[PDB]
Amino acid sequence: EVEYLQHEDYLYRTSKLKEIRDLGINPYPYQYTDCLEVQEIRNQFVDNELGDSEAAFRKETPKVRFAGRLVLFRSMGKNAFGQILDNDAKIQVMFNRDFSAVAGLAADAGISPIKFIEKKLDLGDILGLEGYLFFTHSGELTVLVETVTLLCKSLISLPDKHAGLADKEIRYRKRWADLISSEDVRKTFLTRSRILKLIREYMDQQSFLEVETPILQTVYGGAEATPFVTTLQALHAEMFLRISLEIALKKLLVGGMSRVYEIGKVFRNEGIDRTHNPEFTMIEAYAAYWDYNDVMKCVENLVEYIVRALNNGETQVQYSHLKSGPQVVDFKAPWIRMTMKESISVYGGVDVDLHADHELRKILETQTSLPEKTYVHASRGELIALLFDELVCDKLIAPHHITDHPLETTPLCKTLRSGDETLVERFESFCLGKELCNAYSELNDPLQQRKLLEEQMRKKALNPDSEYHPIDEEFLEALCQGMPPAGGFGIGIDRLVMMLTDAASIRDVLFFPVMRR
Amino acid sequence: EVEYLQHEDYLYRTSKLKEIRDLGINPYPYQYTDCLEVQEIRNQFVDNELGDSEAAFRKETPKVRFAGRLVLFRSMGKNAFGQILDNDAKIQVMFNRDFSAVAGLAADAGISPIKFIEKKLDLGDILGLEGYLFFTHSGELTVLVETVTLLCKSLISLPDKHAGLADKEIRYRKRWADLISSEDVRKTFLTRSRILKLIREYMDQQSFLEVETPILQTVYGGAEATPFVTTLQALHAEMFLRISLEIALKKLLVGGMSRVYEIGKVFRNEGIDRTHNPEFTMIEAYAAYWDYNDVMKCVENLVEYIVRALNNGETQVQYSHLKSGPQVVDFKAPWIRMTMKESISVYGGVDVDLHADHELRKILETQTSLPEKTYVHASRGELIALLFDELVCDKLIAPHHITDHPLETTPLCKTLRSGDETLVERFESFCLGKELCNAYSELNDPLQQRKLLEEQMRKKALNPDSEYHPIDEEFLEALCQGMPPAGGFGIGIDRLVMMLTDAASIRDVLFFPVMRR
Ligand SMILES: Nc1ncnc2c1ncn2[C@@H]1O[C@H](CO)[C@@H](O)[C@H]1O
Ligand SMILES: Nc1ncnc2c1ncn2[C@@H]1O[C@H](CO)[C@@H](O)[C@H]1O
Ligand SMILES: N[C@@H](CCCC[NH3+])C(=O)O
Ligand SMILES: N[C@@H](CCCC[NH3+])C(=O)O
Ligand SMILES: [Cl-]
Ligand code: NA
Ligand code: NA
Repeated sequence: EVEYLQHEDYLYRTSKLKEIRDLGINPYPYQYTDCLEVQEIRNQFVDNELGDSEAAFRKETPKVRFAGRLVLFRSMGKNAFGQILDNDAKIQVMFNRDFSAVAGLAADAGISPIKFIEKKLDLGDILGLEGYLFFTHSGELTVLVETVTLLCKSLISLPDKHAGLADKEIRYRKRWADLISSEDVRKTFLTRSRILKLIREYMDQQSFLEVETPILQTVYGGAEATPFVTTLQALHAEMFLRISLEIALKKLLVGGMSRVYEIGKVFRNEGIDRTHNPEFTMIEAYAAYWDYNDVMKCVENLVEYIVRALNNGETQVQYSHLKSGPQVVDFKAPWIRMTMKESISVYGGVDVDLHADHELRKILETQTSLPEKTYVHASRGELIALLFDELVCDKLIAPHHITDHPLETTPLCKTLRSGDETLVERFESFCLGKELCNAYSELNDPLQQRKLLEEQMRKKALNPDSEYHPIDEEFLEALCQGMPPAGGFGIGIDRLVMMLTDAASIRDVLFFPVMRR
Repeated sequence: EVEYLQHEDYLYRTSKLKEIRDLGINPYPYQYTDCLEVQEIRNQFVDNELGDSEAAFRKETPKVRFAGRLVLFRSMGKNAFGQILDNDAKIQVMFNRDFSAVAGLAADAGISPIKFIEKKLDLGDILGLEGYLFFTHSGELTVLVETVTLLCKSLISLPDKHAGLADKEIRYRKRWADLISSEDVRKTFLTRSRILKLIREYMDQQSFLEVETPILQTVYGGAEATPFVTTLQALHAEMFLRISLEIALKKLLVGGMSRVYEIGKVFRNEGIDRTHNPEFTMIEAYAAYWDYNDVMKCVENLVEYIVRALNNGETQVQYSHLKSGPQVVDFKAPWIRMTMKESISVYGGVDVDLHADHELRKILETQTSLPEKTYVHASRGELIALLFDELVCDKLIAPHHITDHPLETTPLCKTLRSGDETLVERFESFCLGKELCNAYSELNDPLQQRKLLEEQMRKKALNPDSEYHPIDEEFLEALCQGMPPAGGFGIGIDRLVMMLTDAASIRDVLFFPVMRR
């Protein structure tokens, strides 16, 4: 049920439409040409020795044309004052009974321009303003309006400027009301767009080529996640939405492209929380002839570059929403490097290699809240990965690279070049307690790759709930063609944006996050 | 059934893995440090003074490191010559019995470096090369190799050069093989990446902000297309993949963002042909206070800019694949502009407003192959659009903007400012007989918007093949909040890429196009 259709404001505003048309005025006209942005006007004349209001009345000061939403209005008799919001910038306007005209309002109309402005316009209407600049004596840049043009008649009132909890929840769907009302929300989303641009700048300077690969595939992989499934009618075929970019980009390495990246939507059909939306944006990037130590430098340099460009060359950022209180994190490279084992000793208090497997499980029972089913029959590598999750991850506030993970954690990474085949040359980057990056010395031994994908699914099929996952033969054939040694990474871009915009929730960095009905 | 695992060449290549490893050489090593690109090497010394082969043997010429795939090889006794392919650039290599060492091959090994190169390496292997540059007597850039490093032992041969129908059809799946064997394929996809980068540069310069909006939504709209459907588990909810970008971006204009664009995947669950893939890339862009004439200029200027950047300032492009023979088209702005009615006269030979509806029907009956069901009861506006489809569209070879479409073709556009409410301020741009762009003076009268969507719903209720499609109430509520007058366009980027890379099919501009099983 659409409630506003019976609201008093909607009925009152719509009844003005016929009145305005009867005056010969189109309430939804076609353009407003030669229209400067309020912010460009500010930048052009704020540092400038403009006249006072009487100079504007004398038409001696600069004449400007601009447009925006009427967000404040006060009638003062012969004069009226208002505020126009244009694309995150505001400017004061002044209407005068003698000076101001309404476009399309005939001289022999039954209503004066100033009365039209008071009675037929409303807060929320979009207006085109042409007039003369001046400074109030308080220094407020103001426009004496010579001609006002109605550009859009709004039919509901402005949103409440200061949302309580319930209004905020609705504005995650009705995002336009958030963008109208909140300077902070507007700035968050402008910064997000700048971050995406800075990423492309950095990768391009490093000679990576940006590509696109399919979201809809007959397979899925390159991560551990439940997929979305859909039906292609033309071929009467089930398709998956990709859970990662990895396999497709690796095929491009085989194809001879030495440095590729993609910034794209990936889809994981799982739970929704402060750091998880089912549709999210990743960059994956791959450079032939690199290993994971090369990738580590690329990832920290990328993030430092973004932060410096946003914060006047500074590398420190304030984040306010951790349960432990406000933090300052420094993204200056190099970030801290630790092995997973080292991080469990330093932050967890457990030297993993001094304990047998049986002793590790007792620590998990006593020092964590993991259910017995999680660790009762897990392997040594799986137990180490669990100790990290529970005793370490939350403590990684400053930027950390965590290196050398158990082989169990992934089938797509080479093992340690030293010969230790129980650990892989993987790292995950953490900041503010949350995972930010995943990177490998990429596996390109086709026989070893097949064996790990075979051993993975035999283990994955041990759980009766994991959807069966057939081996991606096309990928193995591409590796037989020959993939160069390579180093690759994947960064959750929404999470990066949260850290850099002081966003408490991923819902704050997506225009339209997934919401309950 | 994987055929190559039973092929002789797979046995031959895999059998060398043990032999190479028994010599202490890792066939899949971890990196190749400080590796220059062959293109960068060519840029630096091709147009430069360089020594001859004897200078290289004296180690007086520039020393370089690079890597790539061995794609030609010929032994001449003590010398051997080959070609290395690195990301669409090639360089010749020379090996010599006394000068060239193999990384990790011991002196007391049982095989000589030259014999290892001849016998343990194969075409298709990925090699790291360190050596000295020189020019052959014929002037070809060559590297006398001081050390070769095996970076990847390929287990299958280079792709066959003899393409057929069966061969090239598999290449659309096994794209890595296509990329290795075909310079034209590599250049097509390199050009595609440049086009995307050029679009972003142009749009950014016009002050459009790049945004992302969601692919997965609870509604679909903004085009006439069958959607893909999927299921979001966490909410037990049916979702649609978007069929266009339009509604989400319009909501951002309501929110106060003056100029936005998105380059994103959209999904239309329909048929496959030379200009349709179910997943394709669109740019949509919206500018407040513009109309369709402003957009027309923006579109043709955007495309002219792209063409000039790719073609050293020229605006003419050759396209080879039309049934009418090769064409030259000129993307120079301004493009030809005609109304739909004018184009039916100029190209179709019909002057529509001299004819009654029943004469239009009789023209469709006798001059086209449309089934009678399509026109026997169609409205005048629908008859005009069918006359354009059948008698005009294929003849629009040079770039055209076709303006002022019947109202029936879309519910999202303003009618003509002249007061002719049977036509809308829409244009579609055509080149080489195909639609390139769709653009509007955007409809922002909420009452008129609801009326047109209701009329569409009433019409679709009569077609038993289409399921009920509820009106988007959130979109209508945003329009009530108030959208500025605006102009928007959507361009099919894959079709633009086809036109600028002389691609016969959309399958030639997607790395992994949708393929029958
Ligand atoms: N559902 C999700 N929402 C947001 N970011 C995610 C999600 N799942 C994973 N990520 C991010 O993607 C990266 C690569 O897996 C992770 O390190 C994490 O930052
Ligand atoms: N299935 C498709 N594949 C590729 N491009 C398409 C497809 N459908 C429409 N387009 C492009 O999208 C634009 C907007 O509808 C069209 O002008 C056309 O260029
Ligand atoms: N596909 C990985 C990112 C790249 C990992 C390194 N190859 C992920 O989703 O986590
Ligand atoms: N949504 C349109 C493109 C924009 C049309 C102008 N608002 C389409 O898919 O064709
Ligand atoms: Cl509250
Ligand atoms: Na016929
Ligand atoms: Na129907």
